[PDB]
Amino acid sequence: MEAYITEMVSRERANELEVYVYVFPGVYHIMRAWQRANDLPLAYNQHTIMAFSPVRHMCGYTPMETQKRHINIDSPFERALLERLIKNSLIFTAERHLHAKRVGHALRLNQVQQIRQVIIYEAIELYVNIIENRISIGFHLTHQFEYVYTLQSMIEQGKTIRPGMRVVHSNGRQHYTYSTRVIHVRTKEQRLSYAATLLKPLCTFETMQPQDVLNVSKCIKLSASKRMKCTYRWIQQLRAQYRHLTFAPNPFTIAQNGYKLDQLSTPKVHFHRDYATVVSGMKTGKLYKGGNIKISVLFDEDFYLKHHITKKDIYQFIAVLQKIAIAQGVNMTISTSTKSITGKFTDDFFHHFTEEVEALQPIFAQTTVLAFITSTHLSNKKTRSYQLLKQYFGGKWDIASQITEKTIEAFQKILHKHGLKNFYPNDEQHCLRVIDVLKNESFYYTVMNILLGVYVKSGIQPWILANTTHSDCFIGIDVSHENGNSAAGMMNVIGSQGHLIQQAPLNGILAGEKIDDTLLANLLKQMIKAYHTQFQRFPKHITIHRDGFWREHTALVEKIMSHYEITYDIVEIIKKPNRRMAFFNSVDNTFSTRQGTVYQRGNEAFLCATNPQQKVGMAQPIKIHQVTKTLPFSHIIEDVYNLSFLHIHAMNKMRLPATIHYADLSATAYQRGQVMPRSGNQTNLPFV
DNA sequence: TGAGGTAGTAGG
DNA sequence: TACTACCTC
Ligand SMILES: Nc1ccn([C@H]2C[C@H](O)[C@@H](COP(=O)(O)O)O2)c(=O)n1
Ligand SMILES: [Mn+2]
Ligand SMILES: [Mn+2]
Ligand SMILES: [Mn+2]
Repeated sequence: MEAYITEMVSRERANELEVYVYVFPGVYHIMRAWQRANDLPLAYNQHTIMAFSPVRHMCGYTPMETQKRHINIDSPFERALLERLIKNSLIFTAERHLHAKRVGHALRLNQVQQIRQVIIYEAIELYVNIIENRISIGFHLTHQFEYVYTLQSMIEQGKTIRPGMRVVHSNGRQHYTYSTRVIHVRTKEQRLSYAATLLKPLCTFETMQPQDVLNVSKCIKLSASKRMKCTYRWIQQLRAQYRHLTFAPNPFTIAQNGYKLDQLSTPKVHFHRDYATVVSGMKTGKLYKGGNIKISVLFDEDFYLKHHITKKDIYQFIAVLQKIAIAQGVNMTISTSTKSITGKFTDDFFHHFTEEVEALQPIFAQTTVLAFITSTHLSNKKTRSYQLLKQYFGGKWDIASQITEKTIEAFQKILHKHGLKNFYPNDEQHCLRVIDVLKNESFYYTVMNILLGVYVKSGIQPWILANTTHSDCFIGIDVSHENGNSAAGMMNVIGSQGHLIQQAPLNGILAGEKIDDTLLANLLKQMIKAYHTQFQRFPKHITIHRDGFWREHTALVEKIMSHYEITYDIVEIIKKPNRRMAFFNSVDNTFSTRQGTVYQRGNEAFLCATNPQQKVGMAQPIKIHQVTKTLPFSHIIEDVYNLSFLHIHAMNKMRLPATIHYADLSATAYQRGQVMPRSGNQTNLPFV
C-alpha cells in the first residue's frame, strides 16, 4: 500500500545538464528549418535557441555567439526555455521508437476499440516544470474519438450531405473544424474548398447516433486500475529509450517526489443536535433555522392536454411536501391569489410570454413560486420558458422560483405500483402512507432536493458545522466569461461554523475580465460589517478563496484590512489539475482512491474530496495553493475540506468548497441576468 | 430543469 | 469558459 502520483523527478539537476545556446539579432522558422535539416530536438524562446547536441548543418543563419554552457537558475527566462526543451525532446523520443503522433494538444498512441464506425484512440499529455533545482515531469491519460470513413463514403456508396454539417480537417499536427467532388465549407467566412477525400465528420456526443453514445461511453470510463496501470505502462516504455535524463527504477511514488501524506477526517453537522452525516438527520432531525414560507403554484395546461395529469394531482403532491415540512419545523401556506388566474397559463401564453407577464407580478409577490412547466417548453429553443422565467421572476422582480413531467410521472408510477390512488390531500393517516412508500427508495432524494431548493431560496439554514474552523470569515471569488462578457462571483460565509451563508449584495457586472480595486475594497468592508452585525465583534482572521489564479492586487487587500488589525490569507483552488493520485495495493495489485487524502509539498497540495463509483469514473483531485504564510498550511487545507460539506442547496455531496461552488453558480446565473442584489441578513442563495 | 459526480468535444 | 453524453441518489 503506497501512495502514487502521476509525476516523476529526475536524478539530474537543472545545473547538472549542459546545453548549447544560440542567440540571434519570432525565430520560429529558424528552429523549424534546423529541426527539419538536422533531425534533432531543438527549442526556442524569444530570440534564443537551445539544444542538447550541436547542430551540424547550419542552414545559413549566423548567431552572435554559441555556448556550451549550464543554465542560470536565478533567471526565469532560462528556466522557461529549458522546460520546453525536455518536452520537445520527449515528444521527439515518442514519435520515433514509439508509434505516436502529435495531434491537437496530445500524443495519439494507437487504436484501442472500434464501435460501429467509431474509433477510440488513447492519448497522453506531458508537462515539465523546474522547481527548487529539480526537474518534475507530470503526465495525464485521455482518449480521442474519430470516424472511420470520410466525405467519400457520403458521396460514393449512396448517401448525401447537407449544409451546416461540422467537418474536421486533420493534417496531423493540429486540426480544424468547419478531387471527385469539391464541397464548400466555411466557419470563419473565408472562402475555401478542396477535395472531399480527407475531410471527416465530427465525432462529438451531440452529433452522434444513439446506441453509440451508450457504447462509446463505456470505453472511456476506466475505474481506477485501468486508467493508472495503462498510464504507467507507457511512461515506463518511453523511459527505456530516453537518454537525456535518468530516474529511479520506481519514480512514481510520492516519496520520490517529496510529498507528505495527510488523512483528514469526516466533519460533523449541527441542527438541534450533533449529527455525523449530512444525510442522517434530514430524515430524523429539525432544521437549524426554521420559519414560515408562503408558496405559490404555477400550473400549465399543456401539462394536462399532452400528459394525463390533472391540476388536482399537483395539490396532492404539494400536500406531501407540506406534510414533510411540518416536521423539521417549516410552515408552508399556499397563496390565495392563484384562484383568480385559473385557466391562464396556456400554450399561447408560453408562445407570447414577454407581452403578458407584467400583470402576474402582484399575485406572486412576497411568495415562493413553484413552476410545473413542461419539459418541452423549457427545452424548446422557441418558447425558451426557463430562461425567460429566470430573467423575469428573479432577475427583475426578485422572487425565488423552483418540476417537469418526469418527476410527476415517476411519482404517480410509484403511487400506482404501491396501489395508492385515493385522495392524498388534506387527509391524514394517508399522507403518512405516501411518505412511507416514498421512503426506502430513490425518489426521496428528489423530494428532499426540491424541498432544500425551496428552503434555501426562502431564507432557511438547514445545518451548520458542529465544530469550529480556524478562521472567522470566508470570501469566495469567481469570474465567468461568455460571449465577450464577464461576471463576478462574490460570496460570503459568516461565522466559523458556517452560521450565515449568503451572496454579497454587490453589482457583479465587470467591465473587464478581472475584479476592480473598488469592488474588492467594498467586498472586504461589507464582509467585515456583516460579520460585526451578527457577532457584535470584529473578526480575527479571514481566508479568501479564489477559483483559478490570484490576479488581483495583493498590496491592496492589506492596505484596507490591516487598518482593522485583522489577519488574512489568500488561497487559490484549482479544479482539473491534470493529475491523478492513488493508493497502490501490492497484495492485490489494484489501485484505489480514498477520500480526504492530502499530498503536501511546501505551499502546494493535492486533495481528494469525492468517492465516485466504478462506472462513473475516477476521482478528480483538487489543487490548493497558499499565496500568503500567516497561518499554517495544514489549517488552510482543513478549512477547504470541511467547508465542502456545507452543501445546503442539495442533498448530494459536492466536491468544491461552498464558497467557490456557490461563487461559480452565482457568476453563471448573474451573467445571464437571472439574479439581482438583495440586502439582508439571512441565508439567500437564489441562483440554485 | 430534483441534484451531484465523472468523462469526451469545441474555442480562448 | 462553454456544451454534450452517462450513472448514482
Ligand atoms: N481548458 C480550459 C481551462 C480553463 N479555461 C478558462 C477558465 C478561466 O476563465 C481561464 C483560466 O483561468 P485559471 O487558469 O486561473 O483557472 O480560462 C479555458 O478556457 N479552457
Ligand atoms: Mn474561473
Ligand atoms: Mn466558474
Ligand atoms: Mn435549482
